[PDB]
Amino acid sequence: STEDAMTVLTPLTEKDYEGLKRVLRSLQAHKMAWPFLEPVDPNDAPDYYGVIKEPMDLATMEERVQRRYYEKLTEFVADMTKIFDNCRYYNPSDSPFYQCAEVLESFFVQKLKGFKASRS
Ligand SMILES: CN(C)CCc1ccc(Nc2cnn(C)c(=O)c2Cl)cc1
Repeated sequence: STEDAMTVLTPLTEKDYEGLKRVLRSLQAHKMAWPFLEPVDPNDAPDYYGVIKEPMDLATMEERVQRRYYEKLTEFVADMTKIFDNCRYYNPSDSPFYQCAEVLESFFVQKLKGFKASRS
C-alpha cells in the first residue's frame, strides 16, 4: 500500500523523528514496559546473552533515535520488534516478561499505525 511502500522506502526526516520520539516515549511510560526499559541484566538470566543474538531494549533505541541512526522506518520497526521477539524466544508463554511483550507490542502497533498515518 501507500504506507507499506513509504515504510520501506521513504527516508526519515527530522519531522519524522519527532514522531519516532513520541512513540518511544509513550512505550517507556507504559505500565508493561518495565522489563524492556534497560538492557537485560545478565544476573536476571544467566544464559541470555549466550542465546540471544541481537539483544535490544528501549534505552538502546532511545540512543539510536537521538543519533538519527535509522534511515528508514523499517529499520526502527525491526529494532523494536527484536525487543518483543527476543523476549518471546527466550521466555515461556506464561512468563510475566512474555506477557509484557504481547501487551506492549500491541500498543506499539497501535502507535506505529498512528505515526504512519501522519507522515502524510
Ligand atoms: C535487575 N533486575 C532485577 C531489575 C528488574 C528487571 C528488569 C528487567 C527485566 N527484563 C528481563 C529479564 N530477563 N529476561 C529473560 C527477559 O527477557 C527480560 Cl525482558 C527483568 C527484571
